[PDB]
Amino acid sequence: MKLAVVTGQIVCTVRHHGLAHDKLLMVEMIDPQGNPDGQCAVAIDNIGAGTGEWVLLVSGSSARQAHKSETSPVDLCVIGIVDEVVSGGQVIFHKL
Amino acid sequence: MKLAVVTGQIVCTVRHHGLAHDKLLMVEMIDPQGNPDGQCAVAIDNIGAGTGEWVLLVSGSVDLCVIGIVDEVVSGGQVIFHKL
Amino acid sequence: MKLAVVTGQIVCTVRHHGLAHDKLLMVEMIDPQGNPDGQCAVAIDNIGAGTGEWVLLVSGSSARQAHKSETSPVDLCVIGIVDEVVSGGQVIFHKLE
Amino acid sequence: MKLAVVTGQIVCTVRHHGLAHDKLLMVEMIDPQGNPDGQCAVAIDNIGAGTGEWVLLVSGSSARQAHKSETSPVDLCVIGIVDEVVSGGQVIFHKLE
Amino acid sequence: MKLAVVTGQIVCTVHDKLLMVEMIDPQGNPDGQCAVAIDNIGAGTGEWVLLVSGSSAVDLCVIGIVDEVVSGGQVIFHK
Amino acid sequence: MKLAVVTGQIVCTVRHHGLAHDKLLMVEMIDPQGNPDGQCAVAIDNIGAGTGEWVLLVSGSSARQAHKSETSPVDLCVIGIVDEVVSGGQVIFHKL
Repeated sequence: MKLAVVTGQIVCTVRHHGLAHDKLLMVEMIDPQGNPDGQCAVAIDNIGAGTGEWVLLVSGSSARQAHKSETSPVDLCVIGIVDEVVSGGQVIFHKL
Repeated sequence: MKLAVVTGQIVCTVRHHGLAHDKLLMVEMIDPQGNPDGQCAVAIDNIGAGTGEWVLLVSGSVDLCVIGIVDEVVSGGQVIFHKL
Repeated sequence: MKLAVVTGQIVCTVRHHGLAHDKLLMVEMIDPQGNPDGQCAVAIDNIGAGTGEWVLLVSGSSARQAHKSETSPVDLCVIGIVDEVVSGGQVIFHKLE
Repeated sequence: MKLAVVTGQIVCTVRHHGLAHDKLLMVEMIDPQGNPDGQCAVAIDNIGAGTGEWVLLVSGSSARQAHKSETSPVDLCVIGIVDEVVSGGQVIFHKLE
Repeated sequence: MKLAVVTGQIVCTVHDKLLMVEMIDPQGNPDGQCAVAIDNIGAGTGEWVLLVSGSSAVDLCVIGIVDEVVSGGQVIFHK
Repeated sequence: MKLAVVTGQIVCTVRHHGLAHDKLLMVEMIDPQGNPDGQCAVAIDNIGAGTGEWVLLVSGSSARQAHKSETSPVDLCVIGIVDEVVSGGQVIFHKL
């Protein structure tokens, strides 16, 4: 389970049918201080995550299930949309 | 397993139903000396661990999961940690 | 998943059966700058991806499932042909130019 | 498996029921020559490893089996107390120490 | 998956054999990294092979013998 | 499967029953060239390998099966003793 931000989206008209019509998002991992580093990958989305919002990514089989089932052709899937993050009793990130 | 301190939280109202009511926690690992190092991470919690508390982490599944809350730790004959 | 470019292909007349007759493509990863890295690998393709095309790759267990089942002898599979990539609010890649 | 020495204990009043009344042990790994590695961790115990003793540890899914079965959430279990170690024709450790 | 060249064999009498292989870079030359790989296809020494990781049914497993490889519209290898 | 060298032996009088009565030996991961990877560990052995001999190890859930059954508390199991290692007709290693 890792936190990251949505930096964009990929469009693949010809793609694996097991993908249905869910969106393909460009994601970038976030460091402990709430800042985008370099780790960039593509994750499937079905909860309606937009560009600029922070999310929770899952990988491996945990991703396939979190997507649709054990058939899902994915290794990285967004399982949540972060509303906010708190550290030293001080909110570092809020969804505005 | 591994020891960690709860540095923060992550609120997710919208999330996969398979996550249930478990909370998402920002944790920081503890070196064998009893001091939070720098390797941070996200852990899943369904026990109810507060901020500043010490917990026990295990790799499950969603990779880090809290299976206990730490009351105290004893190392080479010394008490390096004890819950207030 | 991760983006990559098709730099070529591989031919194996003698190969594991779980691969069927699918094509074996040479692929090089793409960094966030829209530039191909030096990271290269071979992926199984049954979508019809050609050389020069940008593709989305899945790996590990999910790669097997994407190709067929848990018996598929692969750890990299093309699950889509890329038309455009938008990142940071700007278009970094498009089928045209 | 891996060798390691017990450097202490951990007490958890609120813990996963799977752990049961088992002891939580703080352990440091040992190199192939006797010196305690830098790597460290916590492992569950069911045999009765005391502080300072050398133990053998199992990790992953096997640790679960070792503890009880695939019902427990442990990833590091003690499967034996080291009576003696002999590496390269030399005794680098003996319980009677 | 990844390209490699068979450079040895491991025997264990104490069917499926173990091969000694060396990885190939995207250029066509072995990078120098040597590893073990299970082979049930029947690959011999000197033959280029296709290796797949996490091959259960352990780590490295042969799944194809290579006849040819094309990169930038250039044949870099041919049986 | 990984190659290793038996660099020693461990004795555990008070051990886990599942471990049967098999010997516990020290092994150091090496490449098919003899070069050690620096990684060392202890594996279970029901075959009959001795100090100095090269062996083929198996880890993970496979180790349990290779040992006796699923109820086996092991993660590293020796499956064979290398009789020799050739390379273009040259014997890099030969069993005594």
